[PDB]
Amino acid sequence: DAELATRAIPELTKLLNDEDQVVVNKAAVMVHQLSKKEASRHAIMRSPQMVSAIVRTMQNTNDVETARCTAGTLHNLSHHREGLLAIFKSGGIPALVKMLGSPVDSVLFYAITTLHNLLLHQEGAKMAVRLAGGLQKMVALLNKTNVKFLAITTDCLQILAYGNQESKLIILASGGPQALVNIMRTYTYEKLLWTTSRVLKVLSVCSSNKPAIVEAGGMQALGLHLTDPSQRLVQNCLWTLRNLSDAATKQEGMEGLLGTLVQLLGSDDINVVTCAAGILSNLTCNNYKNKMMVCQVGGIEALVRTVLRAGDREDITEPAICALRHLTSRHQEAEMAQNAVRLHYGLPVVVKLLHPPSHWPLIKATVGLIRNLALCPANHAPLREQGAIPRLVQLLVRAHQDTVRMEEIVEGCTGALHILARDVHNRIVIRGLNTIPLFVQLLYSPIENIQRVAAGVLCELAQDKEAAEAIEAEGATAPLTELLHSRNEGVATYAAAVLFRMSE
Ligand SMILES: O=S(=O)(Nc1cccc(-c2ccccn2)c1)c1ccc(Br)cc1
Repeated sequence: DAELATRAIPELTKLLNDEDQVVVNKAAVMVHQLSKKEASRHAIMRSPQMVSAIVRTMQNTNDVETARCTAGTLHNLSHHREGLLAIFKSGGIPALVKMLGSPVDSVLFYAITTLHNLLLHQEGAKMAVRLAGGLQKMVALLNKTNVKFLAITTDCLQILAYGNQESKLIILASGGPQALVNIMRTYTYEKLLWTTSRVLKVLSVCSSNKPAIVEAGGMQALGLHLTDPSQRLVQNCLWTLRNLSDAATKQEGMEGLLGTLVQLLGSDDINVVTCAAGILSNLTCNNYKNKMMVCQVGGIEALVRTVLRAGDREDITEPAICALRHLTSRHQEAEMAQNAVRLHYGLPVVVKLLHPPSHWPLIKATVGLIRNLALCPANHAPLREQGAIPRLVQLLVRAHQDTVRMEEIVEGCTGALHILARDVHNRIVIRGLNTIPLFVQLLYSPIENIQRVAAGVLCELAQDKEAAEAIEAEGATAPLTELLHSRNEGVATYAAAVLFRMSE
């Protein structure tokens, strides 16, 4: 069987080396229609004699029936690791990519099939096509229409992406993302969407290029398939949107995407809820154009319940607590969003997350959220009767006695007593825990924003009579008097307003 070509092989090599571009064309066809034999393709393989001659004849031809059979051999040889090694050694890779510069898809399919098999098999072939300029062509090859073609070209761009930060920018340089997301908002085929998603997912793991797909509409197109029945896909369409969320904060025309996300917060896979609660956190950090869209679709309802699903788990807790904070500061439906937390029974599950086993970053967002919630004074009465002002004042000491920075809490944990002191009974509860020496201690901090919220909870506290008969001791009727000269002005204002309500 195979003992035939094992000696007839060197014959066909010589006739390939000939000059006449007809005694080499149809001669190479003889090699192909023999490669259809798993017994004798082994013989073409085992001896890498013409393995160069096939490669060499490919990039030195002008007839199309040549390349139809020429590269087809290279395909029909990728079926075993034995052959792959020969194709790399024979310099085929910086030549197989030249066939990507053809319109005849019969050549292109046979070509990109080999390049796919090499990457997901042949070691040491990544550095190859990276340098044969194929990163350009593979992108520019995303004009064709044969679903399975673009489903392979996108995958060959995945391996050539997960690795070097430099291989991506070629994709960022020539159409790339704007031609990529086109494959996501025009094609029904499922496998191609998943293959394309891993590309867009990999491209989104460095802030250097994240603001490129977003301007290309990547958030919009990726929002189309969030509901797609292929669950093995949506988990890629989500991790991408979580990384991208640092760019669409200042982007418009993206509304309905949120509406499909706020719904997913009550789904089966706890994975999706986690990434979904994160997608809404960074899509809200400083932008009251998305916020109002989240509220009028029941965002607060969807989040309090989601905060209540887990509780002890913190992968869910942070991006939802840190979300509700964004939906409770500087926007139109502010007061309503501060109300809606209470009506939907939020106050408990919020103050509960102050207590352990919760760790520091969640406690940051929670403390900031309680400052936010206290703006509608209806929220004061429960927080007082919820066991909150204590665990605030202790957390402050936990972050104080040793002075993310604990000082970032000392500010927010005091600045939440300032929006809490605007209620009458809470000023007694603060006064009751015998804390006035600590707020006075804070003023001496020569930092900055800590100066403000310190005097803030004192300025609110001193409106009553007995605070003058208390803060005037301990050592305040002088350090504030040597603070009015502060460069910061809201810091000076507060540092003075205390000094007033003390004389009479
Ligand atoms: O608790 S944070 O959200 N930390 C934190 C940690 C990692 C990332 C970010 C972040 C990334 C992108 C966009 C907004 N945020 C914030 C925070 C908030 C305010 C201040 Br002042 C300091 C830290």
